[PDB]
Amino acid sequence: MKPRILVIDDDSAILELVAVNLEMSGYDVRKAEDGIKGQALAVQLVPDLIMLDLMLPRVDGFTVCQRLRRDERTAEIPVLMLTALGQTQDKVEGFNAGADDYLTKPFEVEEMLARVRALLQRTDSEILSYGPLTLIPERFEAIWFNRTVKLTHLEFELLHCLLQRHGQTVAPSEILKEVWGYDPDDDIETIRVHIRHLRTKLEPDPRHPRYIKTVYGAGYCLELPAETELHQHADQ
DNA sequence: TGAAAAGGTAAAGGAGGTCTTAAGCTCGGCTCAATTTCTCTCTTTATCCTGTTAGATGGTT
Repeated sequence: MKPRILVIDDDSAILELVAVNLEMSGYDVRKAEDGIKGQALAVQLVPDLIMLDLMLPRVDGFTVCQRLRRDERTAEIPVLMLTALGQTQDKVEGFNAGADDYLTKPFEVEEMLARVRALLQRTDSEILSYGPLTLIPERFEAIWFNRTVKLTHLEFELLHCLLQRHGQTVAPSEILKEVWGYDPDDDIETIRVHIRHLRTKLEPDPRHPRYIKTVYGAGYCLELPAETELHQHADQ
């Protein structure tokens, strides 16, 4: 297969330069503009390499790297740190983050490609983020576009179950079995209650839900806009 | 057009986890006698070396 590289950087210009140069080198590149989305993508995709900028918003690059090292699924993924390199203290804190390498900005493209090759020569399953939602399992929270929403455990698990089947209709019996482990024949009415809470937290108008749709006779569907349309929905 | 038939919403109540205090304990620190190691001297043995002037001169079992 083509090696998967995850680039995590809030500088869209650096992110684009890197992505273009890696694609020219034949890799499958994935991009993330912030540390939370980057972490979710790393967990979901298990990329073959992570390039990790230092100064990401809401979550510093060090905390992201440490969390990747704490997850058994990502602990072995090589981390090439992108750093603005200027103070020995960021040096000292990176010395504990478990980074595999550092690359100082500005970098030569050839050096970047050399490091990518060396890390790859050395190395040799749940959707947690789609469009406007990051799910934050560790905190039972959802990032919905740019707002934090606190969820209860059952509401979170229900929303995750729907996210796993984004764009498909999920039957109430499947929700009972997967989230509650209950028999298909138990009362599904309880689910109907908790679904509205998600709408209460997530829809702009709970009476005219746009994203948590009801498929009459079939169940519930989470339909999310593609990332290309997000700019039209945030104002809502 | 009337009528199932499903899907919502707003409660009441419970279930469950998370907080608050009076009772009691026991745990470490602090002091402070009370001592076992340590490290020098200071000896004191433990071990080896050399010499001995009457005369003597072939085995037991």
